[PDB]
Amino acid sequence: AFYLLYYTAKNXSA
Amino acid sequence: AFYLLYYTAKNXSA
Repeated sequence: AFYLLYYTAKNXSA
Repeated sequence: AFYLLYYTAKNXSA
């Protein structure tokens, strides 16, 4: 699985 | 700071 976490303002396990 | 982090096998701020 692809795990993605991000923080841009805004905070995103397939 | 902003950031993105990811994990798949691969493992990636301002």
